[PDB]
Amino acid sequence: TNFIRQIIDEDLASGKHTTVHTRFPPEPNGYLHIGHAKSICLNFGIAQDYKGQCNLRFDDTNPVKEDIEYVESIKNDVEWLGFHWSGNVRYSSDYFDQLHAYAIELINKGLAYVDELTPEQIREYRGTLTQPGKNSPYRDRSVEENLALFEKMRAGGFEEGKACLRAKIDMASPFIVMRDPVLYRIKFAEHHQTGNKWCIYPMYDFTHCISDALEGITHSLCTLEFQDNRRLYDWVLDNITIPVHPRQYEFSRLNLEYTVMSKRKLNLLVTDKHVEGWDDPRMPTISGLRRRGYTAASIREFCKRIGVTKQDNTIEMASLESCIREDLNENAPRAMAVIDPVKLVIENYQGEGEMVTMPNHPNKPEMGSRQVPFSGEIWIDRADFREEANKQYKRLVLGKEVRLRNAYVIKAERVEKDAEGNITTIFCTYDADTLGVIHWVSAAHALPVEIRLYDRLFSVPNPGAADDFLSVINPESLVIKQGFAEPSLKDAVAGKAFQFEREGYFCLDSRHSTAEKPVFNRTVGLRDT
RNA sequence: GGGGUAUCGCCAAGCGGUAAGGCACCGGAUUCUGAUUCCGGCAUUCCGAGGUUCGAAUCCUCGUACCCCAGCCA
Ligand SMILES: Nc1ncnc2c1ncn2[C@@H]1O[C@H](COP(=O)(O)O)[C@@H](O)[C@H]1O
Repeated sequence: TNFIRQIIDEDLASGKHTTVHTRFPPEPNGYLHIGHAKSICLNFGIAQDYKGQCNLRFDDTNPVKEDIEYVESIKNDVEWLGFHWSGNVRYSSDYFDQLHAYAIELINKGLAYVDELTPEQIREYRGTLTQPGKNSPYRDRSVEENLALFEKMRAGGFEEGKACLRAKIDMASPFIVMRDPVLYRIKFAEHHQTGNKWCIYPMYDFTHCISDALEGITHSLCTLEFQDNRRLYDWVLDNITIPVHPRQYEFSRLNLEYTVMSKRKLNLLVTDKHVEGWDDPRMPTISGLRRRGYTAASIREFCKRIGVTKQDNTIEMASLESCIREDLNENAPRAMAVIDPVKLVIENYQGEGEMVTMPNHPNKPEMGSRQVPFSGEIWIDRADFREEANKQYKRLVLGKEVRLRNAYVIKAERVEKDAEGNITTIFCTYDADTLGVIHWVSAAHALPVEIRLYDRLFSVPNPGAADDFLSVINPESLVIKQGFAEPSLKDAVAGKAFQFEREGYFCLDSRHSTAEKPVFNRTVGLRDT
């Protein structure tokens, strides 16, 4: 439970409401991101818990920043997280003729006027946080003139910025938002839904409360910066003929450590090509987290864990990662792949290679097993051989024996070095009856797999508070390796997370993989203690 | 000037009757993955100071810190 649900239980109990109707209203100017997923879980989760409804409304009031590419991706990510909206997809532009009719009501009541103060001047007249504002010389025009001027606006007779419609409230209110907030501005820009029917567009504050009213939203939930704005929400609805009055409630937004959530900044990363695009596995977008190998059930668990409060907060990645780890430890079929490979040849090996049965899940027999090829020339990962090492080290030192995963206890006998003191092969004996572990891949039957080792995109915990967050990108955000994997990984479907034993959970990247050359993204690494 | 918020390293419950829970961290058991599982350890004290009470993180002062607002953006 959280404060919002306690409000909703009060409301039901008092008979204030009989059904709850919430809504998620993303503006289509970018891809959704883990912050948004907190709002999706909240809004759609309350709806299904209370057997209520939840609407998806595209808050498309600003044409010059929005594009149709984002409306289809947003529907796509909302469904992928596992949620569905009530009825049809709604759009603020559905209400464009309705909002205009309401603007005329406000004009006819003398509670709104066409102002002609330039964009610079309205700021000059607005006052400051300590000094009250002052009235526009245009504030007292006749209802009759305001109607005449607003239709001249609607019919594009005024240039952009040369006129706007404003609410007539109080230029000395301590709420800066109530100092005659603009209701309409002129934008000669094609809107991705209404084409060029309109060249006056409504501002967010006017649109938002009338839309919620029209859809019968019982509780508009949004983030803490809209607390002052609630005053204009209630003022608009108290001054127009509307039969209902939704209440707005605010919870704090999500801040994840080591990433930037503003869509203006994410957009710059994509635009200036510092990431592949919105769904790059380093992006904190929902589609990026999907390509990285996250599961919609892991993000719903994240939502569950981070709480819903009024407290400002920054969650450590350790929480996000904890969630995906728990999911994938349960559900990921195990496999073997070597990321940095050095050859290990068993000289004692008699034969052309056998087959060992490997479990698909070490603690869950139910997930079955597979036959993996064993051989004399295997591949091992570099860090698993040390020529000299102290007792803590339980991998292959040149003096002792290690078990190969699900195969033989081998015993280190002789290294062969590359001229630059590097080593090139290790020579070992194997005990024929032996069934400190290391993973391995039969060189003979190995599949070449590209591996993308992903790391946090930024090197500072709060890259947003930096004078230029771009200069604080982590250059090792992605390091591409070429390794080898057991041939069963030939049947990996994109978006099925494997646990590469003693490395991390990895998933195929449909965007780069092909046949013969797969590309595996590392979702997350194992808890290296 | 106005609107908000203070409980563990990060998050969070608590609604006058004696500080939950999760992540991270530190042990120690068990493991053919330095993983997983188990077991245990994690806030005499709740931003500070003062007052009410039998009893205060909860109530009442009076401070202090931080967040948010001056887009014709949302
Ligand atoms: N970081 C965030 N954490 C939680 N909710 C958010 C966050 N960013 C945006 N939202 C919510 O997402 C919805 C649409 O936001 P927007 O994408 O700015 O139009 C609103 O409910 C916002 O309050």
